[PDB]
Amino acid sequence: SKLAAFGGPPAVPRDRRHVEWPLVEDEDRKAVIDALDGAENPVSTLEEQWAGRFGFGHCVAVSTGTAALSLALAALGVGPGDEVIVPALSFIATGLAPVHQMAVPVFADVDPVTFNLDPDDVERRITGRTAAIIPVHLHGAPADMDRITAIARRHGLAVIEDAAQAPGATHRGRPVGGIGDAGAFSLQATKNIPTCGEGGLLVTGNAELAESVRRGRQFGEVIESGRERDYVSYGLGWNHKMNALQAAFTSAQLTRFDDYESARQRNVAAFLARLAELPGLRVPTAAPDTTHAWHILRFRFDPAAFGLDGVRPQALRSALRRLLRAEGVPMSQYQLMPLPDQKVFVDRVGFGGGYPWTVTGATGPAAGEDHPVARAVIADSLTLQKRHLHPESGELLHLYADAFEKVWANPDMVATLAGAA
Amino acid sequence: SKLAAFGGPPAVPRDRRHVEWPLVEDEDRKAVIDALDGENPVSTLEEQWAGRFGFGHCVAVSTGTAALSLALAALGVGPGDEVIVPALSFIATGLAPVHQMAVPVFADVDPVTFNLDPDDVERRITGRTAAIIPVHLHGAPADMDRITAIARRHGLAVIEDAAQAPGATHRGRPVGGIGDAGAFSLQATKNIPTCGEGGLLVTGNAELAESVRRGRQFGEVIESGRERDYVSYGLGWNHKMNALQAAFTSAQLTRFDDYESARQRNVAAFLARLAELPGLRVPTAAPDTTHAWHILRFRFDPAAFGLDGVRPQALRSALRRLLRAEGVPMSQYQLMPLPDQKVFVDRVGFGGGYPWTVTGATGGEDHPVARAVIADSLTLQKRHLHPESGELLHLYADAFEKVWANPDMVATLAGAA
Repeated sequence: SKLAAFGGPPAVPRDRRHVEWPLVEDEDRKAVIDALDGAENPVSTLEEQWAGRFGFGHCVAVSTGTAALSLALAALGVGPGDEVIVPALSFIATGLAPVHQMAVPVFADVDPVTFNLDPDDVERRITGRTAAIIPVHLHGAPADMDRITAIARRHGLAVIEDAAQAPGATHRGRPVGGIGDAGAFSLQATKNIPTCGEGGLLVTGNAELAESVRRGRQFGEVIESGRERDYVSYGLGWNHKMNALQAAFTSAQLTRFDDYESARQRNVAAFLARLAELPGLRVPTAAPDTTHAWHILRFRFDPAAFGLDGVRPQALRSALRRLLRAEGVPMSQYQLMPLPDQKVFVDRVGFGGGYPWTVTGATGPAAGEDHPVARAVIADSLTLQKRHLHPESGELLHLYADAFEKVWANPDMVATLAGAA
Repeated sequence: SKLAAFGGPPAVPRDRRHVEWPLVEDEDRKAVIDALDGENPVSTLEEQWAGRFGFGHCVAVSTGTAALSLALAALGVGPGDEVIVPALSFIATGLAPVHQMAVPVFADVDPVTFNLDPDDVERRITGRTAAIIPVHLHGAPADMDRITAIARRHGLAVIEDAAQAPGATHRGRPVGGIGDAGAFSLQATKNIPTCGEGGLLVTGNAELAESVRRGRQFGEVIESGRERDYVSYGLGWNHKMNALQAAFTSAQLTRFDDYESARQRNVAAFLARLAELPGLRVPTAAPDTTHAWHILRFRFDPAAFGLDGVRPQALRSALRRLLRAEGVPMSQYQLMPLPDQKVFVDRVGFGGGYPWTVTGATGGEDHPVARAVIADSLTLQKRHLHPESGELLHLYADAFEKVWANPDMVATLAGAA
């Protein structure tokens, strides 16, 4: 009954807080060992299975989601002198991928509710140098792909979807990743369809684009089923290969995806339904005609609902974080600043001597407007990560909802803590 | 007995030919499984590797290529800089500068050591040179006396590409630890393998290590203590090593010197037999070094077969054919010097000629020794790495001795259309 922050019993007991993700089964361990003793290519098997499951024409497995993005940019002819529009609220990889291919990232502000890049702001940041847009399906919510693709067609721009956080998500019934020229997925251990470590997938309907990525991931060489390696390279490449063990693991995970996905959708829906009744709590939503993957759950908190007029949203954010964490809900932030505030994008040194910015002459202060929506979202939001992804987390999320309802039953204390902070 | 190529029995029976590499034991399987379900394996490997080879710092990364590029970045090498690399090399050595937006400059190699010739390095230095990447190619330490002297005389950095030479020494010093930094590649094929991909960057300089540590993970500082705040302190990549691969390599490393002992005995006995054959040059460790024997490259003299004035490639092809018929998997390793590769000829790079655009290198055939070595050499890869391959290598020697007992037939093949 009484708040756990002040000695009371926690709404979530300590022995019920731990969640293993990834969820490793014996089938996963066997797949890994089989791949070890099978030194019949797990990587190409995963490529085929991913493409088959999600209806893509081509799938190229690579080291990371970041490499997928950078290799896609290269395949689409993006490089020195080119600008790539990316969201101001994002994982840093989306902003770095352009830099990795010696292009300049340009940051568009996001939507206050979807948290995805605002097509209207995208349009405002187009220049003669713009070559591509990387819409992110942030947190699992598909971006406004109708508007983004329309803008791209008008200005002759490439579109690469960053679907790292949105496997299984759909836009007008279409699998994310297959709407743009190419789509990038990340198979990191924290992801909705994980690998045991690092991995990435690049998908596309374009055979030439796929071949470019296939060569680029292996020093520009052509590696054939059972032909001797001649070390002949056909262009600039990297070592962006995916490990076979990690590929085999992900193939095993895919066999349970549909079941895990069903559980997540049900569990998250029931969780958000309870939190949505709490005043000044905005649960995350899928935009109309899309489905959310629920990789991360971001909640916005309105001070008005606690009669906290004229006090900073950050003060309420802190108060709620302290209270909810004490009850045993591991509420976090995800990104402390918009990407434009990150040192790499402020200093604009890059590889050295200001490159890639030196090419465009964008060494001085950042062109265009600030990003007030990204900043506002960060100011008043907390996130839940990981725990809700496990198919058996139903009871845990029930206890989380207990904790939220409990915190909201003490509005006077919230205001006191927020008033002090 | 008769040559297999003309109907005789192969010197190497087929049931003897296959060699498992990597050599996977139950301890390797357990290490991988323990990694799945779990002292982080990456951190553990870093400590273990630094400890074995006496390095001040070890930073595990995705690949040997990333180790090289991150090292360049840490040493302040980038746009407008040139990096001298060998003309005979795996392509990754030439690409690592490009990946950090610097220009690779190719120096010719020594005809015996196959390593970058300090005499030619000296010629290649310009006002833009910032670093040298000596390769310990095939497992032979480069001339580190002269490479380090050149570097220190000219104010250049040195990054060793030690991918092919783990455990080799130069003046009793483990390779990797002599330059400003050293890079290792972990692959299934390497002397100390991983089950997939991996890389290690070693250095004595703490700040250099920290730079690489940040650079491999988006410029972030990770810790056991604090929650991940996603604050980046500069330009980074995703060049993380996988924990499973790290655990596997840790297990391999504990057995490394046991395997070394067998490997070194086996190769020495093999080369001693071949060294007796006229016109066959066995590979050697240079003075004050040991050889890791990652790849065995042999050069063949046409004069020994009375083929004076005939293209060496003709002898190379005849020997390859006859030896493979005996069951010896003789190969080439690199068909051309790196400068001949399309990436380095075209100089398009990322696009618009970068990185060359910055150095002014937007504008003949060179590197004669690298070409000569490729023209008359064959290699053995993989099979000699296994500790149990002693008898196999003796079968290979039987094959070489058979071929060398039939010089007229070698000459006939070499001279034929």
